Amino acid sequence: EYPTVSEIPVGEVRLYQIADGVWSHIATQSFDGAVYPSNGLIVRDGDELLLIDTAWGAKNTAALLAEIEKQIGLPVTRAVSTHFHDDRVGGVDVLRAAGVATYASPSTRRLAEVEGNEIPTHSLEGLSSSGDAVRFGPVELFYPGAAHSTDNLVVYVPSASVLYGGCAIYELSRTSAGNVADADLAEWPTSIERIQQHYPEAQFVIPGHGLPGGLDLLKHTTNVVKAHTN
Ligand SMILES: [Cl-]
Ligand SMILES: [Cl-]
Ligand SMILES: [O-]
Ligand SMILES: [Zn+2]
Ligand SMILES: [Zn+2]
Ligand SMILES: [Zn+2]
Repeated sequence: EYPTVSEIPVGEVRLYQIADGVWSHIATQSFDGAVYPSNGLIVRDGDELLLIDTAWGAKNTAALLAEIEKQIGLPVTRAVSTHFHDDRVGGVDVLRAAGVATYASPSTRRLAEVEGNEIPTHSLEGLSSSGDAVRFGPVELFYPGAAHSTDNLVVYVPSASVLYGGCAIYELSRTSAGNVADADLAEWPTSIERIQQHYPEAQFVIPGHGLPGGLDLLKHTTNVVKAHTN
């Protein structure tokens, strides 16, 4: 059912409808010679769409907009990037050129600028302290603490019980950390426990890369992170 990394040529984007007015978007990218899938989110709000994260690069993000127009046909008016890496902000310039108001926390914008990644235009206030939550149209934005990155946000869709964990949450198929160059390994399990504590009702949990599942993805991620720590 859910699109897998093997089925998506690099440059194409698939959409997966989760609930009324909630989709994930799935793209693939080459990185260090391997191909990785990557997820983002689309949430309807009236006759407009909120986009969560780019599709990992300008070409993919243009394909994303075209797939949204083809399959949904409503305009993306705002976008949120959930941390500063290129699978989250790469494509922000494509969004901006299309008339999308792009958003990220000041921390994400700061880090993207330091790293040389695309910088979302608008700032999300009220998210700088672990445990902070703010409403953003049809979603809630939550800063759980440092994890995969110091700036990573999670997104919750209360109407659909969809928890988008982004890259702080691993799919079950991933049993090793991979790359954690920007991570806070010491804090990551605590940050996951904040997500659990804040969204225990979540039914559909979406990792930054790979297959969705339930809240068991949180304990799974902690297991992997602790094993890597050791
Ligand atoms: Cl704008
Ligand atoms: Cl605006
Ligand atoms: O990432
Ligand atoms: Zn990342
Ligand atoms: Zn604006
Ligand atoms: Zn990622």
